[PDB]
Amino acid sequence: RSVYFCGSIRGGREDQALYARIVSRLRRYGKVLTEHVADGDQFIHEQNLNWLQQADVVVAEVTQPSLGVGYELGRAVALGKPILCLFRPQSGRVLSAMIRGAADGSRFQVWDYAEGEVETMLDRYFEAYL
Amino acid sequence: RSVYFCGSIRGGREDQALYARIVSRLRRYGKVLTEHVADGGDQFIHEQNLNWLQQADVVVAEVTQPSLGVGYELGRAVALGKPILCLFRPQSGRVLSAMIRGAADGSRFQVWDYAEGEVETMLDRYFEAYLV
Ligand SMILES: CC(C)CCNc1ncnc2c1ncn2[C@@H]1O[C@H](COP(=O)(O)O)[C@@H](O)[C@H]1O
Ligand SMILES: CC(C)CCNc1ncnc2c1ncn2[C@@H]1O[C@H](COP(=O)(O)O)[C@@H](O)[C@H]1O
Repeated sequence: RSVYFCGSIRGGREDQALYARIVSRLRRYGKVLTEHVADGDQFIHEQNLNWLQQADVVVAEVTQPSLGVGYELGRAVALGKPILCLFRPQSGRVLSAMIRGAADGSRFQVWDYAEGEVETMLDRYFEAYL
Repeated sequence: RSVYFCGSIRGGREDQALYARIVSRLRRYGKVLTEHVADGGDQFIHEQNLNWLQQADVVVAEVTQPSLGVGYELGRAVALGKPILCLFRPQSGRVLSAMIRGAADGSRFQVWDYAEGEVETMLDRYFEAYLV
């Protein structure tokens, strides 16, 4: 019922519009805790960690390399959160071996998708596992 | 005694020469588990690195170039309780991730801004006086 969404901010805002589409679709399946990703660092880290601790599921869009997104994934793994990572191969980038290599059973999943299918992919995951 | 160094790879290799200098200087204070950063499959890479991280006495990360892997390593290392030094170079023109700078917490997670010419003496100082 509570969803933590990860997406690049200071790693770059190229995929901002897509993050907005992702958040909007995630709302059907839960309370999105991290709305800001779509739209004082001490405060932000604490606020977000509190949100992460209370989240039922963690969704990250991992196309744009980001320290913060990586960090949220690492903390989430260590909190035993179920994780879905969405990556876009058409971008031409190669996903971090630490994110792709983190894939493990149902608990940590990395999904490759084409941009126009992001909502359908989210529907697929939540129907199947949530 | 053993040190785990994090540096961007697939996030980009812009700062590779700085990674080489850091690894070089870290070899004065312990064995570096992750020297390859300064130069199987993703599953193997992840497991190998995670095993090294779990046994590391200290984690050092250069955090100027944004990187999923580096972030991930810092997240896993925080949960494990490993002492962390992050090195950020502001002359890059970048603003460091709020989740990295905000993670700073006493002796267990430090975030140091550095000028590129002083990076070695910064590492000397950390191991001399800022490492519990
Ligand atoms: C008061 C604000 C909304 C300030 C703006 N700053 C932020 N606010 C909320 N979450 C953030 C902020 N910066 C980074 N994050 C989190 O860290 C991730 C982005 O990391 P990055 O900035 O290193 O690329 C996102 O998934 C966010 O959840
Ligand atoms: C064909 C390649 C580019 C292979 C690189 N494969 C790798 N080998 C060893 N460690 C890695 C590798 N990729 C990521 N890492 C680790 O994760 C961090 C870099 O992640 P990044 O690729 O998301 O920037 C570094 O601190 C490394 O310790």
